[PDB]
Amino acid sequence: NQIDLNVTCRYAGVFHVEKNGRYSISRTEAADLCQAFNSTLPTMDQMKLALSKGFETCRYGFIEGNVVIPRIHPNAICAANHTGVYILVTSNTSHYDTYCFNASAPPEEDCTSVTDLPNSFDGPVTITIVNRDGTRYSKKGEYRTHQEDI
Ligand SMILES: CC(=O)Nc1cccc(F)c1C(=O)O
Repeated sequence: NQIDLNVTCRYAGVFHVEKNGRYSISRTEAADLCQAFNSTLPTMDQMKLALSKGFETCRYGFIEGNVVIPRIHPNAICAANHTGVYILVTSNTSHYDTYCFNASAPPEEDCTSVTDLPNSFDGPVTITIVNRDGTRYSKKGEYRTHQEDI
């Protein structure tokens, strides 16, 4: 019973979380997952400010109200060469990665590693936070409050 959570740098408190190396998070799960990091789904304004500080990914993830990819450099295989906060318009499917916003994070680029999952609750899952530099933090618990996400 294991969950891998790959996390990024935080940019103005915003970060990306990919679960189990594939698009696998529902919108309900995403809010619960961010809550475990004492975070919330970013607003579009928080995500735009993160982008301006250097945040970009090549993965769709939830924010409040939409599924987006923040892009700085045009790349043909990331949001069809678009820049800015690219908003997913048409998709058949519901599972993506998520973005989270931690208001207590530093104001600009924070590329230190994540070393805690501070607000997960008691549970049976071994949750491992995987940083881009490979460093890991694991803890037994749960963060999913909706049974349909389990
Ligand atoms: C203060 C701070 O940087 N908090 C965090 C940001 C992102 C993810 C996290 F788990 C945390 C934390 O509080 O450990």
